[PDB]
Order: sequence, then structure tokens, then C-alpha cells
Amino acid sequence: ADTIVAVELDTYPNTDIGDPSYPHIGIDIKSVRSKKTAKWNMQNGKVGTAHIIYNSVDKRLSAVVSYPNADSATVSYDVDLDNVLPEWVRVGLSASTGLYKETNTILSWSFTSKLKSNSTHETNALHFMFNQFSKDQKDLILQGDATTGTDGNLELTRVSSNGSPQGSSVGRALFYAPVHIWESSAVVASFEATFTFLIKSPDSHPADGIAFFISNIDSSIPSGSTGRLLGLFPDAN
Amino acid sequence: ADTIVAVELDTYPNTDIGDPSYPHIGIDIKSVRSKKTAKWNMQNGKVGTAHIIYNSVDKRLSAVVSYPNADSATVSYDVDLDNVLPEWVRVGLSASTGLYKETNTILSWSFTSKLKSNSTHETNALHFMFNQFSKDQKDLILQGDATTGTDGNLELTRVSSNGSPQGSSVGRALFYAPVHIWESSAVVASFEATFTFLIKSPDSHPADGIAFFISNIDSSIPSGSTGRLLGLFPDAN
Amino acid sequence: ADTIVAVELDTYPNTDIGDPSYPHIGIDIKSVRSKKTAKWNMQNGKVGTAHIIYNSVDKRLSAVVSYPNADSATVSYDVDLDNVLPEWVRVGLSASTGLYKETNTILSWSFTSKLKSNSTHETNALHFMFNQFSKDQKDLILQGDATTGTDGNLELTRVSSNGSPQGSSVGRALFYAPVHIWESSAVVASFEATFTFLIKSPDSHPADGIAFFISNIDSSIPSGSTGRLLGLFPDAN
Amino acid sequence: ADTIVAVELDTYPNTDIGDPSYPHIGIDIKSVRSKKTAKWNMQNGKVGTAHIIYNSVDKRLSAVVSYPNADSATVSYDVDLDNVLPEWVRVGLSASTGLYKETNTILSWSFTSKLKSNSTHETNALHFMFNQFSKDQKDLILQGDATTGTDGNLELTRVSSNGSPQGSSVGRALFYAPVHIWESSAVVASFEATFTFLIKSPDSHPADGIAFFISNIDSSIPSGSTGRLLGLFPDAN
Ligand SMILES: CC(=O)N[C@H]1[C@H](O[C@@H]2[C@@H](OC[C@H]3O[C@H](O)[C@@H](O)[C@@H](O[C@H]4O[C@H](CO)[C@@H](O)[C@H](O)[C@@H]4O[C@@H]4O[C@H](CO)[C@@H](O)[C@H](O)[C@H]4NC(C)=O)[C@@H]3O)O[C@H](CO)[C@@H](O)[C@@H]2O)O[C@H](CO)[C@@H](O)[C@@H]1O
Ligand SMILES: CC(=O)N[C@H]1[C@H](O[C@@H]2[C@@H](OC[C@H]3O[C@H](O)[C@@H](O)[C@@H](O[C@H]4O[C@H](CO)[C@@H](O)[C@H](O)[C@@H]4O[C@@H]4O[C@H](CO)[C@@H](O)[C@H](O)[C@H]4NC(C)=O)[C@@H]3O)O[C@H](CO)[C@@H](O)[C@@H]2O)O[C@H](CO)[C@@H](O)[C@@H]1O
Ligand SMILES: CC(=O)N[C@H]1[C@H](O[C@@H]2[C@@H](OC[C@H]3O[C@H](O)[C@@H](O)[C@@H](O[C@H]4O[C@H](CO)[C@@H](O)[C@H](O)[C@@H]4O[C@@H]4O[C@H](CO)[C@@H](O)[C@H](O)[C@H]4NC(C)=O)[C@@H]3O)O[C@H](CO)[C@@H](O)[C@@H]2O)O[C@H](CO)[C@@H](O)[C@@H]1O
Ligand SMILES: CC(=O)N[C@H]1[C@H](O[C@@H]2[C@@H](OC[C@H]3O[C@H](O)[C@@H](O)[C@@H](O[C@H]4O[C@H](CO)[C@@H](O)[C@H](O)[C@@H]4O[C@@H]4O[C@H](CO)[C@@H](O)[C@H](O)[C@H]4NC(C)=O)[C@@H]3O)O[C@H](CO)[C@@H](O)[C@@H]2O)O[C@H](CO)[C@@H](O)[C@@H]1O
Ligand SMILES: [Ca+2]
Ligand SMILES: [Ca+2]
Ligand SMILES: [Ca+2]
Ligand SMILES: [Ca+2]
Ligand SMILES: [Mn+2]
Ligand SMILES: [Mn+2]
Ligand SMILES: [Mn+2]
Ligand SMILES: [Mn+2]
Repeated sequence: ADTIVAVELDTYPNTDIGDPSYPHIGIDIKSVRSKKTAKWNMQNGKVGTAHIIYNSVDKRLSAVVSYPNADSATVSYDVDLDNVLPEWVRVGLSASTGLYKETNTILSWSFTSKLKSNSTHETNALHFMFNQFSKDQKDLILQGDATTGTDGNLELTRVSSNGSPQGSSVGRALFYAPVHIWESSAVVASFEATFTFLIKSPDSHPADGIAFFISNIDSSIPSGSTGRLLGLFPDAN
Repeated sequence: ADTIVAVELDTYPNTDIGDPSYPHIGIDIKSVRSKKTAKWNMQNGKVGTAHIIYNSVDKRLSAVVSYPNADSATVSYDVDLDNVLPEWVRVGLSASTGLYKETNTILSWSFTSKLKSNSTHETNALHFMFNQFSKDQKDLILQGDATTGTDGNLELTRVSSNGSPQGSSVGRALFYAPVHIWESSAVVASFEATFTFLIKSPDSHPADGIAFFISNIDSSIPSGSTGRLLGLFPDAN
Repeated sequence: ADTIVAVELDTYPNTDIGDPSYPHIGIDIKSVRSKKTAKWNMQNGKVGTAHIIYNSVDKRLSAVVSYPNADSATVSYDVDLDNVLPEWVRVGLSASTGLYKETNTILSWSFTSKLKSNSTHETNALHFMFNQFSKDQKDLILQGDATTGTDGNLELTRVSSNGSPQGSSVGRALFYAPVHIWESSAVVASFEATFTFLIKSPDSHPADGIAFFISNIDSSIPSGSTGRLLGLFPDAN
Repeated sequence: ADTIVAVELDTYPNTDIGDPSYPHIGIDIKSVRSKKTAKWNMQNGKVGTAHIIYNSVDKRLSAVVSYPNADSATVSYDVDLDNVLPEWVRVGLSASTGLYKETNTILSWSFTSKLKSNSTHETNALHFMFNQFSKDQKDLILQGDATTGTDGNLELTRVSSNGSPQGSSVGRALFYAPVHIWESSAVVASFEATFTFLIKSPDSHPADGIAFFISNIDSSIPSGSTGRLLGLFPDAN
């Protein structure tokens, strides 16, 4: 079973499995039942921005989601990633739909990871920035229904040619190269991710959400993880 | 008076004004009496590295000081900088000696500040990195006994030609350009500073320490700030 | 008697002083009479992007100006900056209008300067990025009619309250901190500048242009350098 | 066959296949017979630094190799990479030994690639920096005799326990993720690579050299490319 650490932008509330009674953002550590959440005033049809940050000194994972001229939603949680994730991982974006749908369009995504070992200026780093996605994005591993190229955007879940979202869809996009997230000999290790999305829904209550996640290198979409499971978890435990 | 926020690498314990009975690192908010401190195993004659970080989401200021092949001292403190510092500040390094002395050599210094406002990828940033200092460092405002050029280093406090430290010396070096540390319309604001130093001392107990600070633009060394005041405070209150 | 090195986005052809008989971009070394130019299909009312680059290895200064879904204008020129500019300079943007006007709006501006001396990874660098300008931009030195704040933009030349550009106007904005552009002991020295502008003109032929420039630290707008002189030169020599 | 663009630090002169009669640095475009070379005063036993740069505006590939306190060798060549390399490539380091040997130790390696298309601040970038290599470097694809971990360095060619180099050895190390080197809709595309090496040789004339290269994603060591072929070319055409 995959080891997952994710920050979810949960648009549909599934109270039966622990979700709060409204759209929210949460920090999930190995389970879809968020260890911490915050109310999120999702704005249907508007481009928003998510920013995730973490550093080994504070051992605190935080996320801020906001829309232009609007209050931002903030969530933070104390977690020592050394004891949760393996040394090498893959980072990515996941999204899903179930009975209800929504577009899970990613317009830009950037990631920076830095490791500082016990030495002078000896800092190892990885940084990638996508402000436009091409049809053949060789450095991205697309899983499920995720596709790129449509107007230079990344569509995590299935969308029809006329532009409408489909139900029962799952898709992920992971950066090709493995990332060295931590090391026992690192004085300081830190990462930062940012991505802009566009969640549009024609129906009543949009579903299900988008999630930025970190996982074991060989992770793949668990079978039957559409809907509430966000393409990350095998069950709702 | 000046508004000061600093991270001190205090080498001499002044128990009468609140210092712990050993060398330590501390976080000072408008007072030399550190709001929080941590034991620091200072290594006389060795080059060490200090790393300070802060972000508006966690509103937590942290510092890590370490020497190659040795544990690192860490100190953190929750503080909302919007309520302590003016919108525009100047960042710098300060050091002093009193009855006892030590060299306060800075071998490198780097700083990165980022402000993200309510817009797409509209991030304002400033970054400077000095790995060598010249005799005529036009982008540094030197105050007190601070000088540059000797072997490409920055000597905060007075050192004679033969290479030995002088007592009752104070010196600071501030980056020329003002830094926009925070803004009411910022989704995320964060900064990071790093510097390597070399504290060498002929005497028994070295004194007094080095400090990375942030202050009002027009700040200058308070009178009598040699010794325990680290060139930052006018009194010990 | 300022030393000026500039890349001009010349909107009005002043053939009496050497201009080609059409809008163009040019590389000026100490004189308004460009050492090299290239035809530029200026698009009234549209946001464009200028990108300037230079490195001490090739000792070649190049610039590219372009608008979306349009051909870009390119101009390059071989010049050893060590022999033209002082070691320390200030970088900035300049603009002017004469009998004819146009708005000289700057929507963003970034600059990166790197110096690599004779040592291991010993690189000195400076980088600043403005994606939004505030009313009180303390890190910018505004000269002439230049102002900031209007919608988060930088208006190099005077614009009335309704939005119409004014004739006979000059404005410049220089980054506060001096920049160490070159050093005799540098293995590699290089810089890069990028800025987006919006030139709008209600009249027949727009005038006069915008220019990215590098100068001696104490430079200021020369007397009567409105119009064709772009706020950079004292005369048309 | 593979498409190769490389910058070689050739330590052994093979006059028969076109090499100058002294150690040199050269730019190879699809052939081991450099399109341009420059004399290189290789210093056996000392750590050196290579720096490669290129940009689509000047369409010029340049390299600078140097040792602390010594003049540097420089070589440049005009080449439009859009017409030589496929859109997606992999970048790496190669080295080989033949009848004669030398150690081809890489102590650090960094690369930055940027693509700016017809859009506002829409820049795609990739950057990685290794200042230490681990035993299990998951983001590197090691080919041939290349190994990592020995004192935190990357040994491109076979070396023994006591530290001496072996003859008839070839090794390469490519960054895991493919790199989007150019795009028809890019206003500016550029890259920069830097690496520090240590060439030590106990015998008469060291051989054969180190090379930084760019190739088609699926490139692999051609059969019998030890010696003068540098693990890059199938023959000496
Ligand atoms: C076709 C498909 O892709 N199927 C996926 C599947 O998707 C799930 C599907 O769920 C539809 C409904 O399923 C159940 O009936 C309920 O869970 C229902 O949720 C509402 O009711 C439950 C129980 O009463 C509540 O706990 C839950 O919070 C929710 O409440 C409703 O919330 C709205 C908004 O707040 C409110 O306005 C309503 O009043 C409130 N209803 C009530 C009665 O109070 C589901 O709607 O589609 C969902 C949305 O797309 C997914 O989230 C579901 O997962 O999932 C499985 C497993 O993950 C997958 O394998 C399958 O392919
Ligand atoms: C010349 C100059 O620049 N003067 C500065 C001046 O510098 C100060 C000066 O202080 C010297 C001594 O001053 C007092 O005598 C004491 O504060 C003494 O400190 C020891 O004693 C006090 C009081 O008993 C203790 O509270 C304090 O912790 C310290 O204790 C001693 O600590 C050592 C190490 O742990 C231990 O080995 C001893 O056993 C212990 N002593 C006892 C009795 O227990 C000072 O030494 O020089 C200092 C060092 O350079 C500075 O830190 C002082 O600031 O400062 C003023 C005001 O800031 C400035 O204006 C002036 O120019
Ligand atoms: C009020 C103010 O700010 N004054 C500035 C002043 O600004 C200058 C002013 O110039 C206006 C005209 O001045 C002269 O009459 C001419 O130079 C004229 O330029 C045209 O004519 C000359 C000479 O014949 C040509 O060499 C030149 O290319 C231009 O040609 C005309 O171009 C258009 C477009 O291509 C074409 O359609 C016309 O047919 C063609 N005319 C002819 C006869 O062929 C000036 O227009 O305003 C200018 C524009 O705003 C500025 O560029 C001028 O500098 O400048 C001084 C000194 O710099 C400053 O101190 C003063 O305050
Ligand atoms: C074991 C192995 O890995 N083999 C590789 C193989 O490696 C090659 C091998 O070459 C050894 C010698 O091979 C021939 O004898 C010559 O090419 C010789 O080179 C010298 O002589 C030629 C011809 O006369 C000159 O053109 C050439 O420049 C060189 O000149 C000598 O240079 C020195 C220094 O300037 C000077 O002092 C000498 O006087 C001068 N000699 C003369 C006669 O003038 C080779 O030495 O090992 C080499 C070094 O390790 C490799 O570079 C060779 O490639 O290569 C093949 C093909 O790539 C590979 O498949 C095989 O596995
Ligand atoms: Ca949910
Ligand atoms: Ca003290
Ligand atoms: Ca003109
Ligand atoms: Ca050779
Ligand atoms: Mn949830
Ligand atoms: Mn203290
Ligand atoms: Mn002109
Ligand atoms: Mn050669």
C-alpha cells in the first residue's frame, strides 16, 4: 500500500467518512480522513492559487489557498516527514469526480526542494516550473484520465470536446524524476509547491477535488478511487 | 527608538540581564532579553553557519546554527511580524566586543525575500548573495568598526593588523536597498537568510556575539551599545 | 557626463539624428545614435515584453522584443562592458514624450546579475523582481515624472487622471542598490533583464520610446532630454 | 544513431582523428571531430571548473574551463540547436580511458534550462544542483562504469580501492528527467551547466577526457567507445 502525504482541496463534503459539512482544504497523512482541515470558500469558475510549504526545522506542513481579492484559507499541521515518507519520493497532482463532476484544470505548477547537508554551501536542490503544458509533456508521468495540451493546460480528470466535465474520472500527473525529500544528515530540508487551478462545475454541488501529494516512487492510482478517494486512497480508512 | 528584530549568536553569558549561563542563540524582539533561547556549543576558531527562516503562514521565526560534523542548535518563536516591524525595513549583521573580545568575521551572507499578492504569479522578490566582500562594497552600508576587504571577508568588529581582536568594538553592515518585508495585501510573505562566520578569541571567555537583524530603514548604532548590547539596543530593558 | 549603455524601444523615427525611418529597437553605447538597430513592429495598445541579456564570455549584448502571436524583433552587438562602464552602476528604465506622446507603462520588471570570481562556487549575485509596484516603492529611485501605484503599474511619463498621455515628459526609475556589473577577477559575469510594457497612443505617430539602461551610480535626467533623447542623453551627438 | 552535442575536456591528443597536438576543450556537433577547439592547460591533480552556456538569441554555445589562480580556456561556436537536437533531450556527463588512464571525478554538477514562450511571465524552467552524490542517486541514470558514493563524488570511469584509475573504461551519468531544450514558440530558450572535476593520472600522458553532453532521450554508450571516443561516438567520423 502506497505511503501518501497530501494537501487536498476537497470540494464535496462526505460527512459519512469524516468530512466537515462544507468545501475545505486538509492535510492528509496516509488517510483520506484529514488530520486537520479549514473551511474553504471555493469559487466555481474562478482561477485560484494553492501554495504548500514545509521545512525540517519546524516540521510543519502548511497550505494557503486563495482567489484574487478574497480571504485565503489556511491549514497547518505538525508532522515529521522523516518518519512518514521514504527518503526518495515523487511529487504530483491528483483529482477525481464521482456522481457529481467539475473540471480539475491546472494552469501552472512549480516545485522547489532543497537539502542542506553538514558542509559549506553544500546544498542539493531540484526546481521545476510549468506555466504551460504541451501535448507531449515528456517530463510528466500522466496516470488515469489526465491529459495535457488542451489550451496549454493540464486536465487531471476527463473533459469532453465541447468542454464539459465527466463523472467517475481520476487522473494524476507526477514529475518524472524522483525527489530526495529528506536525509538523516541534512541540517535543513525544505520544499515549496505552488499551482493555479480552475474548478468549473455545471451541476449543483461540484465534486470531488484536487490534491497536491508526495508518494513512494512506484505509486499508482488505487483501483476504484474515483469520487471521495481523490485518486489517492484505496479505502476510506 | 529603533524597532529591532534579531537572531543573536550570543557568546558571552550576562546572567544579570537574563542570559542563560552558557553561550546561546536567541530571538530578540525589541529587547536584548531574548524571548526564547537555546544552548549553543560555540566552537572557537571554527567556521560555522547560521540559517534564519520565516513565513507569514506559520508566523514563526526560526534559526539553526551549526558547525560541520556537529549537532546544530535550534530556536524558534511565534511572532507576527506585521505587528512588530514597519512595512519597509533594512536587513543586516551586527557584532560587538566589550571587556572581553573575539573576531566577528563574516565569510558569506545571503538573503531572499518574497511577497505574493492577490494576483497570478505576481510575486515580488529580492535576493542578494555575497560569497566574497570587496574593499569598496558599494551595496553595503557599513556602520561603526565594520570593514570589508581583508582577505575578502567582512570584519564586523575591530581587528588589528596582526590579526587579533579589540575590545569595546561595534560594527554593522546593512544591505543598501530597503526591503519590503510585509504588506497587508500579501497572501504569503517569507524571507530566508544565511551566513557563515568565524569567531576566534585569544581570551578565556569570548564576547560578545553576532546578530542578524531587521530594522527600520534609518537605524544606526545606539550609543554605548558595545559589550552585551550587540550594537542593537540602547539599554538592557 | 554620465556613462550610458541602453537598449531603446524607439517609437518615433527621428531620421535627422540617425534613426531608421520606422519604429525600432537599438543598442546605444554612450550616444543616442544606436550602434545597431532592428525594425520593430510596435503594436499600439498591446502589452509587450522586452528581454535583454549579456555575458562576459561572448561579450555580446542582445535584446528581444515581442508581442503574443507575433514575430519578435532582435538586435545584438559586440561590446566589452569592462571598457565602457564603471565597476559599479545602477540599472533602470527611462521613457519620454515630446510634441507627440504615448503612455510608457511598465507592468513588470526583473533583473539578475551574477559574478563568478576565481574560487569554488564563489558567485556573487543580485536579483529583484517586480510584478506589481506599490505607491510607496522604497527600493526604487524615481526621477522626473515617473510615478508608481496607478493600478499597481509604473508610469515612466506623465499620464493625466483620465488616462491620456502628456507631451514633453521624462521619467526614470532606477533600482536603489548599486550593482557590481563587472570585476577584473571574474571568470564569468552576466546579467539578464526583462520587463513588460504598454505603449498606448491616441495620436497619429506615438513618441518617443522606452529604454532599459545601465549607468554610473549618480546619474540623473540630463537637462532638456525630453523627446528623442529618451531622458538619457544631453545632446544628439 | 544518437544525436550528440557535447563540450569535451579532451586530455589526450589523437592527431590522427583531428585533435590538436595538446590537451584542449572543444565543441562537438554530432562528431568527435570538434567544430572548434582551444588550448587547455590541464592541471593534473587539481580541481577545475567547467561552465557551459547557450541562448537562442545569439545561437552561440560557449564554454569556459579554469582552475583557481590560473587563466581560463574559452571556446565558442555558432550553432542553432533547433536544427541539431530533437525538442526533448537528456543531459549528462561522460568520460573514458583507453590504453592510458586518469580519474574522471565529478565533485559537483548543476544545470538550468529556461523556455519563454509568447506569454506574460510564462516561463518553463528546470534546475537541478548536486554538490554531493549519494550511493543510491535515484535521479541519475548511471551507464557503463559510472558509480556514485565514493566520498560523495561521481566517478565516471572505473577506479580501484587504493584510488588508482583503470584503462579501457567508459561511464556516463544522465539526469533522470527529459529536458525540453527548445520549442518553436519560444521567444527565448537558454541553458547553463556547471561542474567541478578532478583529473588525476599516474602515467605519462593522461587520457582520455570528460564531456558534458546533450542527447536524444534514449541515448546509451555506443559499442567500443572507450579511449578517444569519450563514450559518445560510435566511430571517428
Ligand atoms: C459514479 C461514481 O463515480 N461513483 C464513485 C463513488 O462516488 C460517490 C458518489 O456518491 C454519491 C452519493 O453517494 C451516497 O449516496 C452518499 O454518500 C451521498 O453523499 C451525501 O450523503 C451522505 C450520506 O447521507 C453524506 O454523508 C454526504 O456528506 C453527502 O451529503 C450531501 O452533501 C451536500 C453538500 O453538503 C448537501 O447539499 C446534501 O443535502 C447532503 N445530503 C444529505 C442526504 O444530507 C453521495 O452524494 O459521488 C460522490 C460525489 O461525486 C462521491 O463523493 C462519492 O464517493 O465513490 C466510490 C468510492 O470512492 C467510487 O469507487 C465510485 O466509482
Ligand atoms: C569595555 C566595554 O566595552 N564595556 C562595555 C560593557 O561591557 C560589559 C563588560 O562587562 C565586564 C564585567 O562587567 C560586570 O563586572 C559583570 O557583569 C561581569 O559579568 C559576570 O558577572 C556578572 C555579575 O556577577 C554575571 O551576571 C555575568 O553572567 C558574568 O558572570 C561570569 O560569567 C563567566 C562566564 O560564564 C564565569 O566564568 C564567571 O564565573 C562569572 N562571574 C561570576 C562572578 O559569577 C562582566 O564580565 O564586558 C562584558 C564582556 O565583554 C560585556 O558583556 C558587558 O556588557 O557593556 C556596556 C553596557 O552594555 C557598554 O556600554 C560598555 O561599553
Ligand atoms: C515639446 C517638446 O517636448 N519638445 C522637445 C523636443 O521634442 C521634439 C519634437 O519634435 C517635433 C518635430 O520637430 C522637428 O520639426 C522635426 O524633427 C520633426 O521630425 C520629423 O521631421 C524631421 C525633419 O524633417 C525628420 O528627420 C523626422 O524623422 C520626422 O519626420 C516625420 O516623421 C513622420 C513619421 O515617420 C512622418 O509621417 C513625417 O512625414 C516626417 N516628416 C517629414 C518632414 O518628413 C518632429 O516631429 O517632438 C518629437 C516627437 O515627440 C521629438 O522626437 C523631438 O525631439 O526635443 C528636444 C530635444 O530632444 C527637447 O528638448 C524638447 O523639449
Ligand atoms: C585499450 C582501449 O581502451 N582501447 C580503446 C582505444 O584506445 C586508443 C588507445 O590508443 C593507443 C595508441 O593507439 C595508436 O597506437 C595511436 O593512435 C596512439 O596515438 C598516438 O599516435 C598516433 C599515431 O602515430 C597519433 O596520431 C596520436 O596523436 C598519438 O600521438 C602520440 O601523442 C603523444 C602526446 O602528444 C606523443 O608524446 C607521442 O610521441 C605521440 N606518438 C607518436 C607516434 O607520434 C595511441 O596512443 O589509447 C588512447 C589513449 O588512452 C586512446 O585515445 C585511443 O583511442 O580506442 C578505441 C577507439 O576509440 C577503442 O575502441 C578501444 O577500446
Ligand atoms: Ca470529499
Ligand atoms: Ca551576552
Ligand atoms: Ca527616436
Ligand atoms: Ca582525444
Ligand atoms: Mn476532505
Ligand atoms: Mn543573550
Ligand atoms: Mn532611435
Ligand atoms: Mn578532441
